[PDB]
Amino acid sequence: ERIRDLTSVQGVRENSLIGYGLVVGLDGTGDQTTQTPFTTQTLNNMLSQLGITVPTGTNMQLKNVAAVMVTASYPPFARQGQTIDVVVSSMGNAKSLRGGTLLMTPLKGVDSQVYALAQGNILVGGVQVNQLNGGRITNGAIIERELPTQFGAGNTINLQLNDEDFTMAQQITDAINRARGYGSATALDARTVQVRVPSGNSSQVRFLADIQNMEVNVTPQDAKVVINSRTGSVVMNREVTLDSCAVAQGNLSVTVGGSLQSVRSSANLNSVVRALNALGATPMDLMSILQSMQSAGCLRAKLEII
Amino acid sequence: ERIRDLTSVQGVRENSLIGYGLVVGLDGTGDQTTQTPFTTQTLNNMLSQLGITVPTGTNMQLKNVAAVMVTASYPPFARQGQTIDVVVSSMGNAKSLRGGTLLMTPLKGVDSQVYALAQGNILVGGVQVNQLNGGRITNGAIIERELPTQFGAGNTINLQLNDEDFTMAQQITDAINRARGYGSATALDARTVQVRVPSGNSSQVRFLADIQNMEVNVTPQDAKVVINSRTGSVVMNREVTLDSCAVAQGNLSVTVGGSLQSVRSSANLNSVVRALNALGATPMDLMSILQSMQSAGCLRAKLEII
Amino acid sequence: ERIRDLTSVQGVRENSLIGYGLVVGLDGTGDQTTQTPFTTQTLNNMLSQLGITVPTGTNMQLKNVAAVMVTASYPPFARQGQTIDVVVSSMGNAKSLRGGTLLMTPLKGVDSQVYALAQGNILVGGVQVNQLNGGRITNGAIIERELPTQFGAGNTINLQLNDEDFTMAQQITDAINRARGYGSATALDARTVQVRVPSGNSSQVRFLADIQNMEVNVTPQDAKVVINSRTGSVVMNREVTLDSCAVAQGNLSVTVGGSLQSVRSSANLNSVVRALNALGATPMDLMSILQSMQSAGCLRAKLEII
Amino acid sequence: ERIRDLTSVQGVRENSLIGYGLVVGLDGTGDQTTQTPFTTQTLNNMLSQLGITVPTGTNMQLKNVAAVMVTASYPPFARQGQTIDVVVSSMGNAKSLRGGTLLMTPLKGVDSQVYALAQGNILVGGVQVNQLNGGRITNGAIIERELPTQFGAGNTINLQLNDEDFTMAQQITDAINRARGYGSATALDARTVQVRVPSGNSSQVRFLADIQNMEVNVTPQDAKVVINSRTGSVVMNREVTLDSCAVAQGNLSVTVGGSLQSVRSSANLNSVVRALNALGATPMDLMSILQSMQSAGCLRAKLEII
Repeated sequence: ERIRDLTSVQGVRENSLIGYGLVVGLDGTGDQTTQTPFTTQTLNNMLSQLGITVPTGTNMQLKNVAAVMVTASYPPFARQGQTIDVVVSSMGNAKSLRGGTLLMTPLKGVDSQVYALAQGNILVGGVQVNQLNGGRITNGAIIERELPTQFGAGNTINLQLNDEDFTMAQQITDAINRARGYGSATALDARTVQVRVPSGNSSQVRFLADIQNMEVNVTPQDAKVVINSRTGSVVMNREVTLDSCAVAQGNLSVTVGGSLQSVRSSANLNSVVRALNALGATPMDLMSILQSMQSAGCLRAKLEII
Repeated sequence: ERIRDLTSVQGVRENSLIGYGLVVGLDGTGDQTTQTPFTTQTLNNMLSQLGITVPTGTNMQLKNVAAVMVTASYPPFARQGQTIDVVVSSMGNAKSLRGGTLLMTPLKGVDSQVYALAQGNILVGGVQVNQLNGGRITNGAIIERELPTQFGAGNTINLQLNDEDFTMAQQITDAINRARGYGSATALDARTVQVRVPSGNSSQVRFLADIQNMEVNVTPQDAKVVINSRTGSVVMNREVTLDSCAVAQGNLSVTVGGSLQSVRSSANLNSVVRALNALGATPMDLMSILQSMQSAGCLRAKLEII
Repeated sequence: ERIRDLTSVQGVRENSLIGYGLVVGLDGTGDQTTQTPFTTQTLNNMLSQLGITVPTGTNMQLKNVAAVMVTASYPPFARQGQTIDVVVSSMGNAKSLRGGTLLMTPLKGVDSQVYALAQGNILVGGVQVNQLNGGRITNGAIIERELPTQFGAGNTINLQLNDEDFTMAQQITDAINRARGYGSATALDARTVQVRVPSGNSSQVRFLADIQNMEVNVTPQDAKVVINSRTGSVVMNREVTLDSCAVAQGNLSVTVGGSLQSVRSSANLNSVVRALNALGATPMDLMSILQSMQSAGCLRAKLEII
Repeated sequence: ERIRDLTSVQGVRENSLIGYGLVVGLDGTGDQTTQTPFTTQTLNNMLSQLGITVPTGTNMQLKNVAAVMVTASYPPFARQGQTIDVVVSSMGNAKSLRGGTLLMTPLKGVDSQVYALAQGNILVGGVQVNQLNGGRITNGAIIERELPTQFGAGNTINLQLNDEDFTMAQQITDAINRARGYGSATALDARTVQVRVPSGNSSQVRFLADIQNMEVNVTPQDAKVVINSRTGSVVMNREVTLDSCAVAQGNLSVTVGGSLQSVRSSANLNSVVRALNALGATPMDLMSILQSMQSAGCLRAKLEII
């Protein structure tokens, strides 16, 4: 696996942008403004900013405008000329956003500063039906401000691991130590590896580029079972080991001569799958069987309800 | 890939224009002015600007006029004689904009200055039905003001990368360094490359023209999976690697002998596709299976809900 | 079994994050705001933070917004640039969260400090139906604060065992003592093993990485039976031993010549399963039979109602 | 039988944790808050702790939240980083807890101190129907405080027997005396055995580990019959002896020539079963027959109504 596939850089981080705006067009299917006054209020605010002053007492029963919230994603090292994608989601009573247009929404971050301006056409999908109050605009926001970053300062860069592991951190440190000279990398914990980098933006970029594509062997992570129980999904890891036991579950019986099937000890994932398949059960029954076994041991893994 | 296909220029940036206007004609299907007084108010304002003063107390039940918002796109280095396309979207209660005409809308930017004037005929499309409250006018706006730009000043131009990558930035810098002499380009971060350019508009334009068409080999970007879950779409990258595991999902069973299918370790995208296809599942089930696996590792990629 | 599969590290611990937020989009199926005023109140608070001040007296009957609680999981040694998964669960009257979007929720820990900010798109599953008021966002929260940790201090690390056992702790201590020199590890109790580690983050990480993958033979844990009685599941351990007895249960009779079946003494799990299967009973009857036997001895194991 | 299978250690004891919390999601099927005001009150308390102050006069008719009680199990020698399973049970009017999520419940012991914090996803089972107002979370609570224990102090450890017996205590003491030197173990009563242990945590752990796996022959415990009479179960011990008698029960007659069957003297459990089976009776009749015989002697065992 490449280093980039399991590790992020300390200075490279993403930021979240939010904003409020209006979507026009829509072929009807807009907000019922009698229940969403803020749509009309913000439309009037925009019109006043453009040069039209609507009288205070007005019906304002328009159905081609929907008030929406836009979520963006400030990319690392973003420049002013860059364009980023945005997600537009209806707020009030809008039935659909099929062919609407966003109107210059100023996107704001955690520090309440306008970082981008979003405007574009919504794309939504055409029984599993599509979500038609939520759309995406590709390159629908233009950045206006730059985050001051500390990349290229000092001489230590923290490669931050995903899915923390002392062994994986040691493997990454050793791989970098073989590639470069002695003392190039040093593991700080199960998640961070400090690499000594020369001063200067260019040389740091070159070193990170060389490091990122580098291949590292992945040690066996952990015996882990994932039970969702909300989407009816069960996933078992490669290192999951199963211990000999006996399981009895409602309405289940041996094929053949009754209930209380036996489960054999199995050190391989294929053997674990075969043993759990001999115990004929649906995934819904499988979750209960797995939890009951884990309560008694009998399952050499940790199961997480996800 | 050409440099232009993955990189923008620092001085070359796009601006967003907005405006409010009226669309006339429409074969009925206009605004219900009893619920949208601003349509009548702005029509009266336009008539007064033309020389007709409507009395204050009037019925104003006209159905051939629709109040619309126009969105434009100020192109880089735009001149006064240029014409740009605009998007016209209904505001109030208009049923359609099939054959309407826009009436000299002054388009405004973020700094509230009129940059273009938009006037033209709307084009809209003729069960998947077309959006007939949203249209486009080709060359429907004429520019009137020029943005002061800093292009051609100094001696450093920032080639700004899309889809930030330290390796891609290093590749671009190295390619430019091979093409030109030493020190021509220098990577500043994962997204910016500073190229040293001679003074003068003509020589900067020549250098950028020569650089833009240049071919650069694209390194493997990243193992990444995209799940939309709103349009029912799943996309997997070329570098997505799949680790051996066992997956159980509701109503799914081995073809053949029951639930809890096995997924083999696979380092190739074709092998990943084959392994996930042996697990017979619809895309809706595939999203849940992929998320559950990623929770347990078992999927050597990062998945983003888009 | 690997040491990592049955032991956690003292400094490596997980923390729980909580937060409150809003989900927008949803294709209707949102909160009935007449019964959940806090949804509208917090939406108004967010709008005021963005720059829109809704009047106090408003209908606020919007059905595209659902108030939700987000639960996160602060990983050990977490860095600021890291992203973690979150679980979004509806609070009020929301019918579904099929295609919603979370809006910058500040996640808080036990000490009431904001540790992460959560924003992303909800994924929910497509008779066993899926839970559609509960979803998960993968990498849907970005960390903002770092827990001060004491890892890499002192010279003693406590390997903490899961499923406490004096014999297992002694086995782990002995295995480490064979691998390293004398006095490297010392068992403190049935659950803790103190390993002497050299000073420094790098060397502690290296020692823990070497120790974690190490194989240790697992002694027979304990004779234990698990009865759930809520999911209808019975699990029996490998060490469960069965003593000779006679059992009579309602509507059960010998196959063949009446009630009061006999159960033979059996020192093997397979023989125990055969003896309990000769007594033809469903798991529901099996729980009562097992509890009744345990009341009389006759069952060389402890049974837990789980 | 291993010593661990019939004996607990004096210092090793379990503690019970309790807590109150909320479960969110649930696909409706939550509390009817008009009859359970405490659900809304505690939700408002949590929101205030998060930063949202609901007005005092509110409808609060939300059906996605259920007030629950969580029961945990503080394991012996528990550390701060450990995770333990919890049981979540509905309190008010909740119809189900199918896919809910627990929200940071502080678990409390007998001394009213917070010992763990519980948060996670509930797992419940999918005519014998499952209990869907009661679920379990695996590793759903993280410990925060450590019980001060006296293990490793003094030089005497009390092996405490389950199912008290003077003969079993003597057998355990003799077995330890053969394994170690003279005076190693001394029986104090029918339930306690004092073993002399050297000072120090490490040596006490080693001695207990060596002792725990040791095999000891189990003497015949006692002639005992268990009648449940609530689940219709009758269990008879291995030492149950039956004396010659005559029994008459309603609607029962000799197969063949009428009522008042004879029961032969029988010193073996198989012979006892045969004698009671010749008397053709259902378990319900068997309980009455056994109690009536025991009133007259005729049954060389003690019967307990369980």
